[PDB]
Amino acid sequence: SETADLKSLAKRIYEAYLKNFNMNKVKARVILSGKASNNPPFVIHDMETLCMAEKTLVAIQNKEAEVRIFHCCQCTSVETVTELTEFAKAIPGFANLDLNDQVTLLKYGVYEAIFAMLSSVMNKDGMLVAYGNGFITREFLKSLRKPFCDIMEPKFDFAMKFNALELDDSDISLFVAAIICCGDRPGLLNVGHIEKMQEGIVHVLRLHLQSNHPDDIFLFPKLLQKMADLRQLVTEHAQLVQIIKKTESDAALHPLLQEIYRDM
Amino acid sequence: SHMEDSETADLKSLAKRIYEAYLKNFNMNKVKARVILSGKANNPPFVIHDMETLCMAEKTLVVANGIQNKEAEVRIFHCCQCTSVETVTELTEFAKAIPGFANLDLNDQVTLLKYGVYEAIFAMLSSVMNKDGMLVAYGNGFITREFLKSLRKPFCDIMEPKFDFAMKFNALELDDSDISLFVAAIICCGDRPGLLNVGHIEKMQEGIVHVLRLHLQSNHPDDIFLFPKLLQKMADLRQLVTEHAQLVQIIKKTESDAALHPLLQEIYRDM
Ligand SMILES: Cc1ccc(OC(=O)N(CC(=O)O)Cc2cccc(OCc3nc(-c4ccc(Cl)cc4)oc3C)c2)cc1
Ligand SMILES: Cc1ccc(OC(=O)N(CC(=O)O)Cc2cccc(OCc3nc(-c4ccc(Cl)cc4)oc3C)c2)cc1
Repeated sequence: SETADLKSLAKRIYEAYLKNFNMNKVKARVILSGKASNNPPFVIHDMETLCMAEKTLVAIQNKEAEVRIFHCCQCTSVETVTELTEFAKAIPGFANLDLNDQVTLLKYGVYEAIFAMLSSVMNKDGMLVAYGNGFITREFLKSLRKPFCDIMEPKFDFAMKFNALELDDSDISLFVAAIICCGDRPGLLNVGHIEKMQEGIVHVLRLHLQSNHPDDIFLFPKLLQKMADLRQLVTEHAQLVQIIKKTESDAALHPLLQEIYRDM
Repeated sequence: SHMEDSETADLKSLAKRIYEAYLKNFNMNKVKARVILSGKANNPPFVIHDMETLCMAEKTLVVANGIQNKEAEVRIFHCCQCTSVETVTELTEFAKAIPGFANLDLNDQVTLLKYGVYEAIFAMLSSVMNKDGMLVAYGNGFITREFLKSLRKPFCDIMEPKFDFAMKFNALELDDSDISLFVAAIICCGDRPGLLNVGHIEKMQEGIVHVLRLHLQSNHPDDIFLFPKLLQKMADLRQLVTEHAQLVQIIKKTESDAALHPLLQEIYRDM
């Protein structure tokens, strides 16, 4: 056989994902379903609960509510960018790429990966925040003033469709690997090397989905559509963040994130 | 002499709480407005100075698809009502945060805001005005004084008196900590008609005016006559609002396609 070398590569990527991401789907669903070791998450559903959560659950406070949330979200994405970087290094072959291509892959890959994985902590009612110890409601976010109320809703729309696919962490680990090792990105020096790397990852992904989800043999095609959906979601997100930058006085953007967004 | 006693600590505490309520409840304040107006903000506000720039700004800064085919004068009137309705909501929340206000009879709270909101609106509107124009659309737009004057009657006559007031008001060089107190004093006014317990409001007023006087002396120790100058401004604001109500009534009775927001009609009712 020649399928053992791929089933091996699958486990290895899955192990790198388990090692590198504090939050994952199994952990999130244990919390969301109420099967946690201790207490249910603190629900942030209004201005009073937000203030409570700010003092109690996370380590600025002077600003408008919308800006304070915005800053909190940037703290989370900066954390996830770091985790993704480490995960990428642990993907067999990624470290052998041209140094600049490695940077370009992560620059253009991270937000697609972020929103794919964020789905794991989202349900129709809201999402986990503060290391799984908080839950901010979807309707609270929608009750904020424009343009802040428009930011997360499209992510909820994506997540609900993404979550309908009922992927587990073994599936998501490979999907995220496929997102990062993508030959389509602009400014790539060695596209050939990346295309071949991608070919390997997408092959293990298809095979893994076929073994793990025999009840839907067309899950792989469905995931490829979600991949296209993610690019558009990220394009839109970049636009929205730039509107906040061009119209909002007290809303600052973390310098690492400024750099990621730069020259998209 | 002597260390500060608990009485002045209490007055200082009240001034601080009111100032805090003001920063919390008004997105646009004087410091922020002056940063934009002095060009130290970065995206320059869109300048509205003619019919073409008005059309462009309606496409980018507002989304009223119901006003698209109306006369420019009327479209602007509609946009101004959107802003005023927003400020009336902000003022209500600000008022509920003024210590003592929540303890007033409930009907008196609504009466104070009814007769107090437009004086407060035009006082605060001075913060977003200079001699050439005013910030609109949350600081993202700037409509020129000249353009407003170029509109047909009665529409050209509405904003100009406000610009005239603002120029005089702004020459006082008040900051937000002064203005928050001024607005608190406008709202908590015993001389409004139809109050159920005037005595209660007079006691509240007296307290706020005292804090205002002392804050002004501490914040502007160079200008001891600032407090009486502000009392004069309070009278000028009352007259400005009477004039505005009248001008709006002219539009109401004479204009074919100029409608009034239902909340605004209620405010203007029996003034
Ligand atoms: C209002 C608003 C503004 C911007 C938003 O989006 C972002 O800035 N980013 C970030 C980026 O673009 O890089 C996208 C993003 C990435 C990863 C996670 C994320 O959401 C995490 C989150 N965390 C909180 C939160 C945490 C603690 C408290 Cl006390 C309250 C809320 O709320 C939310 C939605 C958002 C979201 C909401
Ligand atoms: C022509 C005209 C008619 C009536 C006006 O006055 C009012 O309707 N009101 C309201 C009331 O009496 O309740 C007074 C008022 C209160 C608060 C703010 C305010 O002006 C804000 C403003 N906003 C615009 C504007 C915004 C976006 C675009 Cl695209 C174009 C213009 O222009 C202006 C002067 C006016 C002003 C101009």
